[PDB]
Amino acid sequence: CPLMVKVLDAVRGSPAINVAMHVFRKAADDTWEPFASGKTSESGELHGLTTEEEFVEGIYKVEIDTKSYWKALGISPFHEHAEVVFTANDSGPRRYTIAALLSPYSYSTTAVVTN
Amino acid sequence: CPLMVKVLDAVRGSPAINVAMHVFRKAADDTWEPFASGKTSESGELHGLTTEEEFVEGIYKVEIDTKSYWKALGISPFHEHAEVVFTANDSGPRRYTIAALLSPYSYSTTAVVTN
Amino acid sequence: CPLMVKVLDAVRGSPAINVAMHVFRKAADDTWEPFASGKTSESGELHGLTTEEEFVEGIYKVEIDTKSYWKALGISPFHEHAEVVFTANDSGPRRYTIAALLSPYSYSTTAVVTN
Amino acid sequence: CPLMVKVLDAVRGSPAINVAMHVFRKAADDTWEPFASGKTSESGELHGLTTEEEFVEGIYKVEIDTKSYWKALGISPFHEHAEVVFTANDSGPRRYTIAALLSPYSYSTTAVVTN
Repeated sequence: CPLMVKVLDAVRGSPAINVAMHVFRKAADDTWEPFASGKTSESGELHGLTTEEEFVEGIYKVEIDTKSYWKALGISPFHEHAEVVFTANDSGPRRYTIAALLSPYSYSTTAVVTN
Repeated sequence: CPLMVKVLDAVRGSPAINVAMHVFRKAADDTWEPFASGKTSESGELHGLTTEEEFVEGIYKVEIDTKSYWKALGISPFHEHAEVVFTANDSGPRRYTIAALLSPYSYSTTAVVTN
Repeated sequence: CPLMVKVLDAVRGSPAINVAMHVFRKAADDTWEPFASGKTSESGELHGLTTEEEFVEGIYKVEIDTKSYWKALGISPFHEHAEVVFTANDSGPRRYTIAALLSPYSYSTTAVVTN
Repeated sequence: CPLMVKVLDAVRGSPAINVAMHVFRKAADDTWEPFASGKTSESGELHGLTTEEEFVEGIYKVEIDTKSYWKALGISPFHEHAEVVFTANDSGPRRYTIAALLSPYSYSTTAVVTN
């Protein structure tokens, strides 16, 4: 995959399953255009968001609906969502894995960029 | 201080000094209205963003310009910025400390909410 | 304060209050010698562990009893404790702040070192 | 795998490759007995540490030699190593993935416990 997202739940020690997210690409007029979306699987992963041909250099935003996830467990969380905004290489295609670790009042994100 | 932000640098083991950030409040037309801005001090903290009277219920966004911070140190980081989006004061006035821990390819953010 | 520890609770969005910890120093026979202990305050901080004169060069271990903290809240956590092992003062005296962010199945620890 | 470890580098945005670690099991006299060891692969993963039959309930310690990893990149890090101490279910076998995210002055660990 050019772009994969993995989401983990630090309260339960498990993948974060059925988490919805949307991916946007910054349009030339500096507005966010829908690009891809999906929900995580039972492994907490979302694959198949895009293809190499389609995933060109640009500024992308991944918006993860963490609030609905916590509300489903009966927890009132702090964040409205988790956002990850990045430039996809200013030097050609590459493979991006975005990981997100969720708690009700905290999240961390990392990127793994391999070849 | 109804709203304080603290930023740490996980590469150097230091406060993140002179990091710019912008705070926005979601307006009635569902656009982001600029609310406050500033830079962190030598302790990595930004105080004095707002008062109890001005900090009403609403949805707020804190945008931390992490890319300029890393670029000044010679590092091309992954994220364009770190964003924190949250509802504030929906059960009455609270005090919010937002902490952010920065690395070039990862960040964590954590909120402490006191009454 | 040559050595201070701050502990936050990522589930509740609060300082982690009344968390016990034990500090050890590696002795000449390569065993751990008990150095200092205490509990965090209502601000989640533990001050006053040592003085500049007593805090000599060496290898130190901070053991934070996170399991008792979670169990008191009804949660069976993953870790037995959180441990931080580091060399201190090997380039001369420094001030160390150790921060720990706790969730039941995850923790993060971060050091700020100032001269 | 009953027990797998994955290590990521938050400075470079990559798997942490060739990181050495040792696993210990607490002996009945409260001493740490060597149990397994290995180095991470090019994917930052270490598989094949143990088998279901051998991995019985107990207290285990994973000691990750993060200091050698950073020194190989020319960085003087804070921690001597990263330690993860846990009880392997007080209610039978299960599958454990331990993830560790490394920076020079910070690390985070999480556990994913699936069935």
